[PDB]
Amino acid sequence: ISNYINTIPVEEQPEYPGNLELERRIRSAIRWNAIMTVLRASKKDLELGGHMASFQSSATIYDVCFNHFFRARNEQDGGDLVYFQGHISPGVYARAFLEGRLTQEQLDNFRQEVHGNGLSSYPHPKLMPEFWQFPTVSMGLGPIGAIYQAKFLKYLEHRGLKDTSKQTVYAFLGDGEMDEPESKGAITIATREKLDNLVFVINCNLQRLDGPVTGNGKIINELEGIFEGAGWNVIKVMWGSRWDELLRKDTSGKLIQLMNETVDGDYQTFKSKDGAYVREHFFGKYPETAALVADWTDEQIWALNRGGHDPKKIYAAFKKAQETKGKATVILAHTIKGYGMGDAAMDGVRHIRDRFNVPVSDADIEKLPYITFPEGSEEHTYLHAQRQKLHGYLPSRQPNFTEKLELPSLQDFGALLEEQSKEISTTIAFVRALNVMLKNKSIKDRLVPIIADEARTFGMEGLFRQIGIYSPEDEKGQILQEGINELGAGCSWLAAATSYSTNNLPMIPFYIYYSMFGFQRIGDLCWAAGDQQARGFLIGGTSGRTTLNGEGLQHEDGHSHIQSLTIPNCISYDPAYAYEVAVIMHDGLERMYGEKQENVYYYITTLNENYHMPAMPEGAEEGIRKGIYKLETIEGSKGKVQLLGSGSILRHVREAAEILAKDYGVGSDVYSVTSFTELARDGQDCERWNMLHPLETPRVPYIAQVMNDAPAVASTDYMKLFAEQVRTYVPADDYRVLGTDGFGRSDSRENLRHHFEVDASYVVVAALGELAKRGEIDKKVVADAIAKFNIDADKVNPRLA
Amino acid sequence: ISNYINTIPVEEQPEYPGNLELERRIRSAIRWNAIMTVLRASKKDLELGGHMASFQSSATIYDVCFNHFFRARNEQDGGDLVYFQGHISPGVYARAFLEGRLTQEQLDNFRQEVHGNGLSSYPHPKLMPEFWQFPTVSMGLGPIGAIYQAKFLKYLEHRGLKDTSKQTVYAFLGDGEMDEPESKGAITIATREKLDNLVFVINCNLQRLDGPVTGNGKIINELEGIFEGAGWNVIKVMWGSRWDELLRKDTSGKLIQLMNETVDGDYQTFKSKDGAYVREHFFGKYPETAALVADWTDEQIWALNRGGHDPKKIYAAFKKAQETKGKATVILAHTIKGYGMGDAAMDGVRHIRDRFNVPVSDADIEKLPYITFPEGSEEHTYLHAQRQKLHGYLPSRQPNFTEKLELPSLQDFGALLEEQSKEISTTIAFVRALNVMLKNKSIKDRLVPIIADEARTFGMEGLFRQIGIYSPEDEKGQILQEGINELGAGCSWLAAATSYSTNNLPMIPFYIYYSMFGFQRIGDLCWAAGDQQARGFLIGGTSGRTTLNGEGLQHEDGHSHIQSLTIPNCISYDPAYAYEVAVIMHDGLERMYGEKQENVYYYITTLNENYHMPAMPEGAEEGIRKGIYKLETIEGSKGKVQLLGSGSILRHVREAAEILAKDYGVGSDVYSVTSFTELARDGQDCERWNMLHPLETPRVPYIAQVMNDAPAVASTDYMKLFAEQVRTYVPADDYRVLGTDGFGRSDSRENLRHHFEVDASYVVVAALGELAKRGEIDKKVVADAIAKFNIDADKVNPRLA
Ligand SMILES: Cc1ncc(C[n+]2csc(CCOP(=O)(O)OP(=O)(O)O)c2C)c(N)n1
Ligand SMILES: Cc1ncc(C[n+]2csc(CCOP(=O)(O)OP(=O)(O)O)c2C)c(N)n1
Ligand SMILES: [Mg+2]
Ligand SMILES: [Mg+2]
Repeated sequence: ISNYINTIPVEEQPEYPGNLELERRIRSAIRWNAIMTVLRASKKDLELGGHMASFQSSATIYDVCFNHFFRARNEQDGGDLVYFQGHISPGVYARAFLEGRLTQEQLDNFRQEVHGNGLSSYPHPKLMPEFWQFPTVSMGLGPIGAIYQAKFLKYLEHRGLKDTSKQTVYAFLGDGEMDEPESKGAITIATREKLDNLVFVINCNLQRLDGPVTGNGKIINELEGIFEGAGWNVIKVMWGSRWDELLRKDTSGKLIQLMNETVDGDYQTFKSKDGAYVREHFFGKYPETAALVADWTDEQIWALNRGGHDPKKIYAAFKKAQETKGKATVILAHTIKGYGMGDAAMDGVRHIRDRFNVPVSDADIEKLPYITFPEGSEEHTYLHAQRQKLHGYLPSRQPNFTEKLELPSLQDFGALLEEQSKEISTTIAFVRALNVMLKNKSIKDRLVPIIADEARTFGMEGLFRQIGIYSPEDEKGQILQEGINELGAGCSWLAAATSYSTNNLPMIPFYIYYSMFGFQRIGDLCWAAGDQQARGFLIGGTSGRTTLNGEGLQHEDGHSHIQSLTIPNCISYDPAYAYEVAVIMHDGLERMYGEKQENVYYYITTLNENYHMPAMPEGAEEGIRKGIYKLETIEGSKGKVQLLGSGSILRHVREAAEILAKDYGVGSDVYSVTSFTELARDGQDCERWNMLHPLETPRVPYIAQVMNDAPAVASTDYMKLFAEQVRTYVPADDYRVLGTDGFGRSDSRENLRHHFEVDASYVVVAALGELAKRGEIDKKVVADAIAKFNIDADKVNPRLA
Repeated sequence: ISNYINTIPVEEQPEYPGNLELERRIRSAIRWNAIMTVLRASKKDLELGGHMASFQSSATIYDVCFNHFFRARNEQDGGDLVYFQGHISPGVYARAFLEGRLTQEQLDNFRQEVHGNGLSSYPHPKLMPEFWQFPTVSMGLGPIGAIYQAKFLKYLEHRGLKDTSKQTVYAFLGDGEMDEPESKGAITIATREKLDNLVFVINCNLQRLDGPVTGNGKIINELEGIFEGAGWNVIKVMWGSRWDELLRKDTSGKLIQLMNETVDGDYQTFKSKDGAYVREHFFGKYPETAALVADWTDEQIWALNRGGHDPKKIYAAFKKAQETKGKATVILAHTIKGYGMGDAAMDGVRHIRDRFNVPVSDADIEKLPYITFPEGSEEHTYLHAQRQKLHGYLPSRQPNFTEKLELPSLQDFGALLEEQSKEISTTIAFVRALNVMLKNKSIKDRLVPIIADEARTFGMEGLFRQIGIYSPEDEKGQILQEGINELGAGCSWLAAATSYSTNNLPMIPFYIYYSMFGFQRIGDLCWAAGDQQARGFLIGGTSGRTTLNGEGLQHEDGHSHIQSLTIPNCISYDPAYAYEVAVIMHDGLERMYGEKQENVYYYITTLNENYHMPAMPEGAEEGIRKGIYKLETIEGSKGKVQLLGSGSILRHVREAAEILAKDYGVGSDVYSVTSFTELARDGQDCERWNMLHPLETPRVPYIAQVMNDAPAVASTDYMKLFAEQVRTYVPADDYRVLGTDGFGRSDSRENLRHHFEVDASYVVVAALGELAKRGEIDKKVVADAIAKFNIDADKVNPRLA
């Protein structure tokens, strides 16, 4: 930690290149318009919300960047990737409006988007696909997402895919937000990878929402200490130009001492006082300091500003940042929250009008008018001249990539569609499908396999010799190894999954990890990924409650699919066979990176258990993609049931079908459900359409088109709700669902499958139970089966176990 | 960062207090038993799993701690809180067995616990309620958890609730694990809070699973750099005692330079070599360094040890940490991962027994026998004598607290059961309920309100003046303000929620935050909380997709209940009325902290929307707890339906009921469902039991004892699945569910409820559609309703919007 003063002394401060007066004129108009759209929205009294205080404290920081640093998307690259602080959006809208990119009607529709011509509260690409790029409102996600975006840009350059050398990634953060563990939890990575293309801009106004970050301390010093410790280049923008003279005359070094010794809370109090309270309480601390302002008017004292409000001090920091190589830079900008709002945190509106000399007359002020700059005006000319010199306007977004890829056909996955000689798993099938893709000329180098330390666990070691590990094992290595960092890996996956839009360069990521450490551990990023229109593959390996058998409670995943189904644009599958994995992966590739360019990402749970992999039934392709298909029918004269299974449990329901036929003469229709979720969604869509079209013939859910009315039983390696979600659409009178509800524990797969009551014997008992209720068989028949199969009818519900 | 040598010079370390020779015999027997345990498990060929290499590298560190530092639970406090590294559990089980706390059968049942007398793979209190205490296998969670546990202990002392001054929180971490953002993301608060009762002990063997953490770097230096920068006291345990002579006589300072410049990758290669290699490649780098070992034999050079394996160096570090005040201490212990195994890292184990001189011939080595110390033996006596001096054995856990609390009665919440004067929200109801508890002499001071910055948003700012904010706003403040740090707030919540077991001092936490940032953002911690048997309240404020209307996509929560239902021991509720909030909170209090001491925690979603709060219907209490009750029946001669709602949407379902009655002559039964999830679980439990007892009287789902068979419609502020989960148990032919599937966006509550097709008009159309389907009404009526209510039947599915 250094002295509590600017990192760059005036003598080392470059000359400011812009017209300060004209820029203030433009900046004031932007400030006014941002305040007007929020105030107009609030006038509606519809609890719309929207912030002003924050943007007021950081407007000049952004202004300097828009005028002299921010490079817009161009023919060569996607420009600078700016992670705009979420709640300062009204300022971004205000500027875009001034630039003529947004209309007054859209501003008047701030936070009212349902009808089409509105603006989102925050940066939401899904909602404004041609405007916003990075979802930053969920604090903490922006800093880490930006770190890996910067790393990914280096990756593209190192892999020879794209020269991203002219791009800088800017993460605009708040000091309070740095408390989120993901904000500083990964900063050493930027040092390890020498991310000199990443700039953290922390708005240090010393306050969070309900108070100061650390009133009894100095967060700017805490921030400097840890970022410096993490190897980052730290630039503190503490004081404005007015202080330069005071510090130079400060021969006793007492001013610096006073500055150093004052804590955040104190500084914050002076904030609400006056030029005399300051001189008395701040400067008045030491005669050496009090004597410095002795010859100063209380107004000249109160005129001393924080560095984050001085274009000159701001420019110096961003310039130094862009010059620095070898490591990332963090700019700690000292600002005043709710700057120039005084009374705030029509008299107040008149105050800011006067305060920033806004060109609005007394006659119009009540109309809460938006200000614009006429073509031909100095402000209009300058505003656009600065942007054009920087490649245009930002933020802006391109929803689809331009190139045409020559994707592998399903037949290219032919070997995976055949019966397998060796017993393998769906994970081995996944890796195999990856290899098929690695042979496709068009996308082979666009593939981005991602691992979080463990590769051997997922049988990925074989890929290393083929494509290598990115290690700028060299800068040309293709696989991203992020170590024990699921969030960081997800952020690399996200950068890769959105490269098609950001850099107009489609990249296809495949991140495989322990399924339990997916949505459960990085769920907020997964939701943000949906917002960012990520197109990629998330592979939840070692999935299923009873399949990762020895690991126990914090590893056994019987619910990730319940978490994944909450994301609208995530397509989830739980295949049982290798050929299903092939079909599913081929379809995803086609949908996401083929002509369709569907904004959806995939989640496929794969297993670590080997078993016989049969050949794909001819014509099963569509059913596999839709989520279900009849595997086969077993004859039985004494009854008929329908059996459903997915993942590693399907082969157990298949065994139950043979037992049912063999021991009870009960035949059955056996279905492989590759996706209970896609089926549920299809069912919901049909029922929704039916309800909205009362005069039309009811549409039939696909699952109802595939199944019949015979009593049905479903068993899965996930909690019952996974299969129970399609009940409404199952055309059978009876539908019994078996599942792995309850906490996992360590055992053999056999003991776990019996414990969670999802094995063959339970499926059989469940099937017999429905047939008995129908009078097709006697109840003593099921009571005997229960005894026969060594089933404890009275053991505690596994959910409670 | 400092030189790559021990922090404590030999001339500064204290005399080792223990019997080194006796201690190594005991340590060797533990190492043996740990390996035997894992080897016998693998022999079973059941894919059970289990690690050995990690505990081998940290064995000596734990040994010194067990012999001279770890305080077991005692009459005065819970002893030292040790977050044992998850995968080194076999070593903990090995010592426990040697202490006579575990049986051979139990060791023989390592990772086979489904039938009882077995051992969990990792620290899981839910599975081993009297042994383990803190779930640490999900890496990254142990470190944040520990920081907040230490802070909570300080809190108990400062609040005058318990003298926790004699307790130390030890977090045993892996160096690879430090890559998880949660690992270092919150270390600055240990400095902010001067947590000198916290010790992070990182095993620095330089390797994660599949490779070194930073092959071309120095993680120990990286670690030292950021922790030192964060204000922590860093103690490096680099080299064993054999290095002291070499470092002492090296007047040139070249050995340190060599040590400093050598990277992690090279140090690791040396480990796979021999003395000759080291002499040439390491010492041979410089003449001065070559000269230090020139008079040494290759064997003597090969014997040079890493500090973390030297009891004297280890002891010095822990003793010094014990003396450090004002801040937390990190011990960076340098170790060898595949430490004795060497070649490994049933007879090849004779190499391990040889090197550690284990008493067992190669004749009984294939039998993999366990080693025990007979009562009276020098080893047995020393083992127990050391533990007795430290108050006993650990880990150990007490499942229930001993004291009896005088909980508030439901009557105490009587004001909340009456009709409210003004329109309030369920969040205002929650705060009012908290106030009732705050008047209870028994639990008022055991309450732990927790917020993450935002308090005003949740109307919590009023308790700020009565009970204060913890700020060691003073050291007696009751409210924990954790800033913008949901994970941290969650860890404080967990520490509080488990104080009943850890310190035999029940504390009742109430953590309120934006519901979207609950399970979605800290879901892995929530799962671990269940594992840790947390008893507390999670309050998801500003919940419901359409109710936090202006916030949009990353804030509008219509799925947290779908995430919360995946946790076995989390009880979820979505109340609509203030009296329901009261009944639920009181019941939760009684269940968790009353004589029942139920191991469950609560999740209640509350709202920021004000509306009329009616009085509780007489006798509705049990129904509120169970999940559903009939609000009222509206008469109608033209038809009859059932209408269900929860949270903010219930009042719109009631409006629909009036419309149907008044405009269409359709009568109805209106139900408020406080918990669709609890109703679903009850139904699942009933059918499970039923099918398991086929000849017995069938149990009827609670929801089927409330609803009848008229066509039903349900609507809530959550995705359809939240209400559809009870389908199987609804005693009706038609059960139409409306929901908020799809990403959120900004608009008025009205516009959002129409967009998400969940408002009164949609409920009416859904109900009429069901009747038309039964011919009880013309389809034209439904079509005209759709027209009247301005419903766009061809609007895109909200899930896809
Ligand atoms: C994960 C998450 N938690 C909470 C919030 C709610 N929130 C909005 S603004 C705010 C405080 C902002 O403080 P800071 O990050 O210091 O930025 P400032 O507005 O002062 O520039 C909070 C907590 C959020 N957006 N995301
Ligand atoms: C969140 C999480 N991700 C992955 C794993 C799987 N895992 C088990 S051991 C291991 C590596 C451990 O390395 P380190 O933390 O350096 O400890 P060491 O075993 O070397 O002492 C990993 C990634 C886990 N337990 N938790
Ligand atoms: Mg701030
Ligand atoms: Mg390690």
